Amino acid sequence: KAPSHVPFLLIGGGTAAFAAARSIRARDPGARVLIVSEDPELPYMRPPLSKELWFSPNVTKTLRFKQWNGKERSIYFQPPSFYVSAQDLPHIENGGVAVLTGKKVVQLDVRDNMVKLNDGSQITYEKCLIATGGTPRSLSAIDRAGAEVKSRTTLFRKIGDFRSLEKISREVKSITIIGGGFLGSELACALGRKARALGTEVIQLFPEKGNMGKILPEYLSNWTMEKVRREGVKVMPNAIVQSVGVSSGKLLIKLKDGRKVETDHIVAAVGLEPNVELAKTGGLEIDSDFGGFRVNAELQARSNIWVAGDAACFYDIKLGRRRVEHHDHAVVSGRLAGENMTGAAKPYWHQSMFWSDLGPDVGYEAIGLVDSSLPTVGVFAGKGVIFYLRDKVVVGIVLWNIFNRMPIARKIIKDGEQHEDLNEVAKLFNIHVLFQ
Ligand SMILES: Cc1cc2nc3c(=O)[nH]c(=O)nc-3n(C[C@H](O)[C@H](O)[C@H](O)COP(=O)(O)OP(=O)(O)OC[C@H]3O[C@@H](n4cnc5c(N)ncnc54)[C@H](O)[C@@H]3O)c2cc1C
Ligand SMILES: COc1cccc2c(N)ccnc12
Repeated sequence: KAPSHVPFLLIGGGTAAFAAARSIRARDPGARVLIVSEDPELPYMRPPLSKELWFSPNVTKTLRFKQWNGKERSIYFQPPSFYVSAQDLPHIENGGVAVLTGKKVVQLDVRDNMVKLNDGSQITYEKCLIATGGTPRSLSAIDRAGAEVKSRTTLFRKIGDFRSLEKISREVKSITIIGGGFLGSELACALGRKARALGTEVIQLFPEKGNMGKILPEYLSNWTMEKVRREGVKVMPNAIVQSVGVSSGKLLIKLKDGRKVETDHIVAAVGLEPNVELAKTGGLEIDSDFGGFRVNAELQARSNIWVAGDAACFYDIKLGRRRVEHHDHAVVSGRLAGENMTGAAKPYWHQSMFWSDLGPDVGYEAIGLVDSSLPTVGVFAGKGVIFYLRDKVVVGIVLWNIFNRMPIARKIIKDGEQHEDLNEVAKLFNIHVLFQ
């Protein structure tokens, strides 16, 4: 099935690989691009899996969702009509994009520009993109809890996880979310709405003092926690899981502070591990500080190999070495890698943006280096802007309920100016003052 040689080989069938395939086709008319994806599904966007897909009857089957504005769209980047078969890819006139699903690259030979698949098939390439993303992390407490507890714990990542958890939300009475990040908070709000109509229970616990405590300042993290609680969620901050067992058929969670939580199903949203397995056979460098494949500003690792997406630890000429795990970063970095695979030699320059929605009432947008450990200055009026500072310069911005102004935030971080009064900068976001 898989051809023996392909000009462009994209490893992984996710957001970064699809953006690169589109970029290659637009930069090199007639290009022949092969995507090798271990998932049986075609490339699809994941943000809807924890948001729009939950705010709707046949969605689990159609996988179509209504944006907050109303326009309906599919979760897949393109219908199967957009793609060509891997068998006909070398022969179709003016080429195309093919996806080899259900196949995993298990070995990478950088010297001979060759990969070996899980079925023994070997494919030679001229240009290669590694876009393997990552796999959800699991807490050690669940790992030493036995098959019973582990069979009742969901690692939310793929379309299959959305379907399995959606079915469980209609069968069990209590679901517990372990994780205070954006994923855990969005799932809490989503399951919260589901539970308000079915009269069930949703619990979210995490070690921080409030939701997204590692991202937003304390005063805003606490505000967000109250918003999640008002969505029908029992939020337990300052909770460190000590052990997990079964008691009376239900899962029993023991916290390091003595508290106990009884539930029927657990959803662990506790971060991501970059998929760097191919670094061994390929002799590729892994970044010790951020994880992932270490690449340069052009996202290049070796002469004919690039890395994009969650798995790429790259050099930001403006902000320093980073590894970003955002949907728009996978699109931007994937688009950039695609251009550099066709001879662009362009560095990461256009800063990708981040967003999060906790329902159609609360909305976040972020750009740059956003970390609660950095010094912050917030200007609010409901809504506001939070500046993240380093060396008296704005390196990150979080827009709270402020939309259609990301270009202004991007320009601020690019100019790298030392602003005397951040209140005047807040006026740029139509805001007319806290610190941490
Ligand atoms: C539920 C959910 C909600 C999200 N919501 C948001 C949001 O609201 N805003 C936001 O900014 N970001 C969000 N994100 C993050 C965003 O989806 C990720 O940053 C993005 O999907 C990363 O794209 P990627 O191509 O780097 O990796 P992935 O999307 O993980 O794609 C990698 C693909 O490659 C496959 N693969 C891995 N190794 C191999 C191999 N050796 N051979 C073949 N195939 C392989 C993997 O199975 C996977 O199919 C969300 C993520 C999830 C899971
Ligand atoms: C770090 O980026 C992410 C990774 C995984 C999930 C999400 C999510 N649900 C919302 C926003 N960002 C996410």
